Amino acid sequence: GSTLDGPYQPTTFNLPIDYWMLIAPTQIGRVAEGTNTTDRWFACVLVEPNVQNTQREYVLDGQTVQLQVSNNSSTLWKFILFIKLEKNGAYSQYSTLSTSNKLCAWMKREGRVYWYAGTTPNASESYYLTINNDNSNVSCDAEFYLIPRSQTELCTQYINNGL
Ligand SMILES: CC(=O)N[C@H]1[C@@H](O[C@H]2[C@@H](O)[C@@H](CO)O[C@H](O)[C@@H]2O[C@@H]2O[C@@H](C)[C@@H](O)[C@@H](O)[C@@H]2O)O[C@H](CO)[C@H](O)[C@@H]1O
Repeated sequence: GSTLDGPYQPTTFNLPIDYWMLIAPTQIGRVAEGTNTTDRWFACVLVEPNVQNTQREYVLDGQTVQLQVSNNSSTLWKFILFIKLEKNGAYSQYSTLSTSNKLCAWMKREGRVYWYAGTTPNASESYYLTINNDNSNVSCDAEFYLIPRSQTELCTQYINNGL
């Protein structure tokens, strides 16, 4: 089988730059979040297949918020990437990953957070947000793995085909 660095237990830590954090939730709902503490608070949530347009509650940056979500796929899971731009602001939707594999991944590099988006088996690191803070903490509700940038091809393989 594939050999990855992990699984690590859910935690909050200063994710080092140039590593994919491949997150592997077992449950729907909040999966992970992070912030530069100044102008980006980002979060991903997992939605099961066959979910009509609805409002669900998530606890993001410690606060209970209602967010509009949907997943019209009969078979694919969906990660949704939400971001708020100021401490007291509301989250907007920026990207999604529709997947048969239930894995998502992000990396801190070049002052950005890169994120795998699209639909498996053709998801790719096509989305990013700007954080300009290499010491931005991430918190995770799921087990996760770390993959060096030199193995981006493997991260892409895992996102799209599973471990
Ligand atoms: C939420 C956030 O932090 N956005 C950054 C980010 O914005 C980029 C980025 O999301 C890429 C990902 O593929 O898509 C765009 O390029 C986006 O830029 C924004 O949209 C485009 C079309 C332009 O109008 C651009 O001016 C705009 O910023 O990176 C940029 C810098 O490259 C900003 O830092 C955003 O705030």
